[PDB]
Amino acid sequence: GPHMATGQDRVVALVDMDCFFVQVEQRQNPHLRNKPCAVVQYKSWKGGGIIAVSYEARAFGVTRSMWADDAKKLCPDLLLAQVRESRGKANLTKYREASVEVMEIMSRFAVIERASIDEAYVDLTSAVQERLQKLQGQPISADLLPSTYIEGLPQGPTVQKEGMRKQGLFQWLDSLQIDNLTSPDLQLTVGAVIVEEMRAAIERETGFQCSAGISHNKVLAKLACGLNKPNRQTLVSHGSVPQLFSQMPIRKIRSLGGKLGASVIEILGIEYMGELTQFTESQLQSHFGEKNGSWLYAMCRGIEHDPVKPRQLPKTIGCSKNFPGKTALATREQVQWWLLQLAQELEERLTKDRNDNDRVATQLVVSIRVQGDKRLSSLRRCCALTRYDAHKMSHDAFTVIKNCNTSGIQTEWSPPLTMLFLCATKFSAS
DNA sequence: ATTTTGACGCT
DNA sequence: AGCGTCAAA
Ligand SMILES: [Ca+2]
Ligand SMILES: [Mg+2]
Ligand SMILES: [Mg+2]
Repeated sequence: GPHMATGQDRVVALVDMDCFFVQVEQRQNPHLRNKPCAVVQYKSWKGGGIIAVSYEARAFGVTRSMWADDAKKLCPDLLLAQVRESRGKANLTKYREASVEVMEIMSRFAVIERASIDEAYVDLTSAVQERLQKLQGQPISADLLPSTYIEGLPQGPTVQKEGMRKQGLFQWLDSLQIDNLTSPDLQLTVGAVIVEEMRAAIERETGFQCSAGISHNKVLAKLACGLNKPNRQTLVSHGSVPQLFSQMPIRKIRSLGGKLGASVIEILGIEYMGELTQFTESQLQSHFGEKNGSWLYAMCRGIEHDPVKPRQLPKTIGCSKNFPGKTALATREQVQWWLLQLAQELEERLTKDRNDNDRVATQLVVSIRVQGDKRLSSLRRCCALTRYDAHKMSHDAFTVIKNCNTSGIQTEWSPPLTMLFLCATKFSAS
């Protein structure tokens, strides 16, 4: 009752660029705008592997992970943009730089946590308090929320999408108590106003469109973000949680899309997030561990406390290349040449990072996969990273992995290598 | 033969 | 330290 926390203490947004790599290429090449198009890596094997897909192409059934040749079977007029190749490998520099454009715009509004190349969490609690102070009890106009959906509305006693959006928004604003500066629903509504402003700023200053979720924590903000894409934002209030979760597959909640979610479904014999409410905290801890159990018990009630971390920059800088099937590296020379290619890209990115961000990586992580291993990585070794020098880094990586070569022949490498990975970690201020 | 990434938990 | 999990374009 009066002491039961409700996880309504924060306003958190998650902003996620729509079909990000596609928008980067469409900004660059106007011929691709408003077309079924996709971004692809490589080209020789089955036309290349698709990594990003415009919504026009998605209407034909084109998806990520599809080979371009097969996507062309579904969408004959599909246009393609190729990822840059440098030093024999795909190079994602263009997308990292576009990401920096968006992250720097978002950081003007609030502290952000970079969650991936194209998405960031925003802690809007403080910004909401100031905006509420400026508003001075003034009602919030639907005009301030031109692209916002209120999850769960309209409800109760138009057949077009925008009509429904406005109906729900009208119901929500009609119900709001604007005189209580401490109302969680009001705080979320002001948050959504700020996110409308953030998203307009991103589109104005970059050309890129995005979607966003606004809620009281990161998990609900992420889930909300996905409910109305593209180019829209969704507010998930605390009160919307019971109905939303009553038919929400467990796997749709962030961190439950893999084995743990599968085990929750299998062990408990449930399908939807809301069904978790029927278990005690101790029961959930008994099956999934103390930490997971406490997290699940609160999350199924819409409560999560993971903070928006103040971190705009990635914590590691890595380069990697797979060598599938017959291309697996089977000679020492091959392994050293590709280690050099990776190390040269890594050096270029590390030097840029050091100049821009006043930091230096101090550890080099070397990871390989050997042909015949189910795991993504077969082996991981670290060494000191003391100089931004590609030849030294590639030599050091070879030194830490050379004993993995079973082969009795000095010139040959066995078992052949199907993956190489170099990652600079453990940054210190400089 | 999705590939190339990036964060964080466990022991 | 090294491995595993979950997630992104
Ligand atoms: Ca996205
Ligand atoms: Mg996606
Ligand atoms: Mg994303």
